[PDB]
Amino acid sequence: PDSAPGQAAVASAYQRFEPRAYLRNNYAPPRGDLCNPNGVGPWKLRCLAQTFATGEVSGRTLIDIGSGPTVYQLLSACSHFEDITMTDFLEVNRQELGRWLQEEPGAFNWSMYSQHACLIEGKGECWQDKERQLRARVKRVLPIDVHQPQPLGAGSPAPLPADALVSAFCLEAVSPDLASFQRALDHITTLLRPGGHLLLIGALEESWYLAGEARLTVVPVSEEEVREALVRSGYKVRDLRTYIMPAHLQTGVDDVKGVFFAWAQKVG
Amino acid sequence: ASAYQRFEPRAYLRNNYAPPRGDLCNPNGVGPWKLRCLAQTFATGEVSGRTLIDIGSGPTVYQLLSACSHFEDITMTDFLEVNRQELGRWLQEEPGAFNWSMYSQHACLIEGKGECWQDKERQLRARVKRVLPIDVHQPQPLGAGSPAPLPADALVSAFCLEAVSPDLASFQRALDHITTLLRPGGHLLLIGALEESWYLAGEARLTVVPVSEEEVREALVRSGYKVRDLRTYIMPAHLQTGVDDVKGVFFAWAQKV
Ligand SMILES: Nc1ncnc2c1ncn2[C@@H]1O[C@H](CSCC[C@H](N)C(=O)O)[C@@H](O)[C@H]1O
Ligand SMILES: Nc1ncnc2c1ncn2[C@@H]1O[C@H](CSCC[C@H](N)C(=O)O)[C@@H](O)[C@H]1O
Ligand SMILES: Clc1ncnc2[nH]cnc12
Ligand SMILES: Clc1ncnc2[nH]cnc12
Repeated sequence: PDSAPGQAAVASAYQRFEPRAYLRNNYAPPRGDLCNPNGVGPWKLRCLAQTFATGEVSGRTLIDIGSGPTVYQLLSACSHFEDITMTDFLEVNRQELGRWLQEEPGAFNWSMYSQHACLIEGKGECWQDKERQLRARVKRVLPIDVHQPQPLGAGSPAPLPADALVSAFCLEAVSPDLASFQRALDHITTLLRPGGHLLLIGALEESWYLAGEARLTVVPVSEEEVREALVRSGYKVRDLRTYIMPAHLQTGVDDVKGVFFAWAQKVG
Repeated sequence: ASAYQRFEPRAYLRNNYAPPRGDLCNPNGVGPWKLRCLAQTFATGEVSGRTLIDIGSGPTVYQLLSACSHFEDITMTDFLEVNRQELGRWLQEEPGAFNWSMYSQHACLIEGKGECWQDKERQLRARVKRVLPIDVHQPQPLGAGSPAPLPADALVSAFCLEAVSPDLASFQRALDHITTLLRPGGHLLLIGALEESWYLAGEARLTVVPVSEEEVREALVRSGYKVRDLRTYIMPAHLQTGVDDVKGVFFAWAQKV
């Protein structure tokens, strides 16, 4: 059917997206509380760390899809890829990453996440080295639209196809419905080499979330709907985990019921 | 002992616990080595009990980071009032407190239990019951009727004895004095400078008795200890900074018999 209308609503809504409110909502306490191991923050970092610790996810290049203003999702990844591409639809997010990349004071402070990543990776790495290395390995920050058949545009700067994809809380957060979600997943898959890996983190059964003035509409998906899409896009699912959001972390910034983590390998 | 009246805690903290000696990122540095010695020792599970006294804490807390989860009642001590105030500022989260968070983070890193550094600090602050005056040159270092529970199940002392003693014999007596605070069977974790004769703390120029690993060992034996472990870190050139003339650092794990 028609994708333009729904997508247009999505683009319109996001023009009001406030990175600082989003950061506050999802990455400052209580959700940003890395001290409780039962919290969502540690669960996120744990999924990534353990996945990369298998040694099975490696290569030269990685593309992070819909990075927004966050970098936690690359902390464990950055030791396994020489070349990392970050991306976002919104200029204000790309600028936010720009501040962190220049190590400015005004930048969001990710050091708790960096340290925690060092803690659970168990190699006694200090967090300053971790951060220095991610900053070195991020080779570009690009505009992206996952609804386009070529999400990075034509003749993009990105090394293609990539050995690996990371995407956290993007697809479900920018797709009006499941069909759109599936197509988004189809589009980003054209960027991954056959046999490459996709690490997909996202919200389960979420219909809305706030980022300042902007209230955004999210397609609520289930674990089984996420599995089907991955199969439908040509992936073998290696791992699919579910975190049930505790009530004390359900804060009125959204209606998220849980979080999913998928490690999928593109068939070919 | 009057020289210690000019001892500036911030200058000392700058000299030993800020970069380069303060950089914890390089595993071959003295900071990580010290934390490593403490952690490994406690990780054995052979150093346990209810009460612990830290001897000559100065204005530093790193020496108890790994210890605090093994002892519910902790006593910190120093000869100088200014050092006791500097400790108070960190314990009470006051303004101007020295930031020990790098060390707390590194202890959590080394200990490998998944603990966030804030929990670590929280526990340490909670278990430190009291900060007391002390003088190891006195037969009763803590004085007559101290608030400290005695005898302690364990002692810790870092860079104190050799730094307050003019010579080996004074060093030996100082050790005899603090040994009286320790329950028989108790454990002593002693960390200290090797072959050092002076160091600076702002306007203060302190004298140090230069001691060897073999001298340290013999002293512990003379005081009634069985040396369970004794290691040396040789101070690399890049950490020899004009603040002192230290050659190495010794770590000793001893058990009172
Ligand atoms: N059409 C589109 N194509 C690709 N990314 C988009 C998009 N529309 C919005 N986005 C980005 O999708 C993100 C959802 S928030 C996720 C932020 C980050 N990945 C983290 O894990 O929190 C926002 O940064 C938003 O700007
Ligand atoms: N006569 C005495 N008896 C017990 N402690 C003394 C003393 N004279 C000086 N001290 C304290 O011995 C300490 C030596 S340096 C501080 C060592 C600190 N524990 C750390 O590990 O870096 C100083 O705090 C000093 O004030
Ligand atoms: Cl933990 C969580 N829940 C809902 N939305 C999110 N976006 C990023 N993290 C999120
Ligand atoms: Cl590493 C080191 N060297 C000399 N004196 C010291 N006091 C505390 N740490 C010290």
